[PDB]
Amino acid sequence: GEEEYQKMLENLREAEVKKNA
Repeated sequence: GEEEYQKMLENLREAEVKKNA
């Protein structure tokens, strides 16, 4: 669960970067 949440978080907070990408 923790692993699934972390690996998903690295992509969630990154999902915002799409604009700045």
